[PDB]
Parts: sequence; C-alpha cells; structure tokens
Amino acid sequence: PPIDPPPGTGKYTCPFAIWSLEEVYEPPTKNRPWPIYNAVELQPREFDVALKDLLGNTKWRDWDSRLSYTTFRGCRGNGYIDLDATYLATDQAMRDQKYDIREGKKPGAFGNIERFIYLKSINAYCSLSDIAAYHADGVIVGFWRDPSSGGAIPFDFTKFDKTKCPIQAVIVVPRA
Amino acid sequence: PPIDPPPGTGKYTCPFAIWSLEEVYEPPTKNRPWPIYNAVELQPREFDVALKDLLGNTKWRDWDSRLSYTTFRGCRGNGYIDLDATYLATDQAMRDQKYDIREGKKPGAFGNIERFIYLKSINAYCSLSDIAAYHADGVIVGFWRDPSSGGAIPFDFTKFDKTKCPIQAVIVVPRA
Repeated sequence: PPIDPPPGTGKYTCPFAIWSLEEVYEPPTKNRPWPIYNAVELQPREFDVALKDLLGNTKWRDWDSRLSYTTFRGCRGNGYIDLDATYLATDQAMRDQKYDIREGKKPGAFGNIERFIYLKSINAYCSLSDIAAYHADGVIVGFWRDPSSGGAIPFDFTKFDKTKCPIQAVIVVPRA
Repeated sequence: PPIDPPPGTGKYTCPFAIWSLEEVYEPPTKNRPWPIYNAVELQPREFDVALKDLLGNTKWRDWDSRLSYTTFRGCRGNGYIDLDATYLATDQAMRDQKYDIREGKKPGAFGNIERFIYLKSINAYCSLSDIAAYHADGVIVGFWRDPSSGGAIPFDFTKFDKTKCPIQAVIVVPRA
C-alpha cells in the first residue's frame, strides 16, 4: 500500500517561471539521445498546497549545498523531503527519466538551453537552472511514500523516483 | 531544536509484566561490570498513548526479524519507529547505556536473570525477554526526533539513543 501526502491547507504560486515544452526545437542527436524542446512561458499557476504545509523544523537534506550558506525555515518532514535539483539536471537523470525531465530552449535569440523538471500538479515545466540559481533558494519538495522503514528516506538520491517520491511543489524556502 | 512526539489520543496498558529494579541482588563482578537487580512486579500501568497512535501503514524496521513470519498492522511512521529489542539485551547495549537498561533477577527460585528496558513514561521496567519472546509480537516503539534529514532514520541501530529516539511505549503489534 502507497502512502498519500498529507492534505494541503491552501495554494502556492510557483515563484519561478513556468513553461510548456511540447514543440520539438531539435531532434535527438547521437551524443544527446533526447529532443531539445521549445520552452513556451505560461501564466503563473498554483500548487494545491500552502507554503506553510511544506515547512516545519526538520533540516533539509540540501543534497547540493545550495542551502548551507545561511539559516532557513526547515522542512515539514512527516515524509516531505527536498530533492537534488542539481542532480536532476545531469545527463544521467535525463537518461534515467526516473523523474519526467525535458531539455528546453528558452525564448529569444539568447534563451539558454536548460533542463526542465515536469510538474504534474499544475501540468507545467520549471527550469532547474531557475530553481537552483546561486542564492535563488529554490527547493523541489517531493513526498516520500515507499512504506519501507517506517517511511525512512534512503541516503542516495539515485534511489528516488516519481513513483516513490513524487514532486509536490517547487518553493522558495524563506530565511530564518 | 528537538521535535516533540505527536499527541497521544488515549491510554495503553503495557501488555507485559512491569517491574521495579532498585534493590541490588548482586554487586558488579569483573566480567559483568553492572549490578543484577531484584525485579519486583508492579500492578499494570498505562502509557499516555493509544495503540492506534503508534500504528499506521509503514512497514516496521523489524531489526531482529521477530515480525517477518507473518502479516501485522504497520507502523504510524511520522517519526515513530520500532527499536531493536534483541540488541537492547546485548552486553554492549548494557555497557553503552545509550538507553537505560538494568539487568534483573525475576522473583522466585526459578526466576530467570533477564535484561530490562526502563520506561520513563510510566516509571517502570519491562523484560526484554518477555517482549521479544518467540511469537510474543512485542514491540518497543520509540520516537525519532533528531531533525537531520527531514527526520530520516539512520540504518544502524547503534546510532539510536534515549536522547535522539526515546521509548514512547511497548506494545503487542496486532495481526493484519
């Protein structure tokens, strides 16, 4: 039996640019066995949770140290846990599609080619570069729902996936 | 900041014999640097939780496999986790006093010498042999409250202790 996330107590507006990526900008090359899509900006959307819902006083895993430079309000815990933003951008994360991740070309002559995490909760994509930019304080909160070990969360990110720990929201973790 | 256990929603009568161990039966020998105490039975006492409170549908850690022979109602999770009953009886557990554990002599000519876990919650002791007897289905539910890793629970029992994961109750985990 899978464990459901606790109920949301409100709404949160994804604080980063959100995207549609369905038009293929570039076919799969040999060295890059995936399409680079056309990243089309969408008007803001709301996760079905409140910022308070994902916060609490457990430390974040902070897989990639983006949170170690100062003091932040902690994680709700109870099975909520930040995901490795930086890892999710790697070629391996993309090969594995353990999460749904498309590569995209942002609008404009100078729109960077970036890696986008898919958010089913609002049917949109969010740039991993936007989220994980230096001192952007972006955090991908997933919910761990494998019942093994009283809901205890493995130490290696590679063991995670949309089935076992689906993304619940993307936030900016406030400062404490 | 330490994390408090969630509130109990009732009372549970420790389903095993409970004890006072303050009268020294035997001084510390060289090979056994602890007193063997006199185990005096007390009338039943109640933890400040209900059996339902500690149950849920996360699998138990089942450190010592006493739960692997069949099908049980699962653990509440949210930071609750069974402790290693068998380990807690070892000489190392006793040397370390990571938990409060006294050795005792049960009443009577033929009262076995056993190892007792201390339950602050009701100010009594419970025999680890009673709890962990074959198909007794006894379980020592502690509450994990180290905030590291979104409240994620280490894989090694040796990392546990009364400070980080204090015993909340001792139960008989029903069958599912």
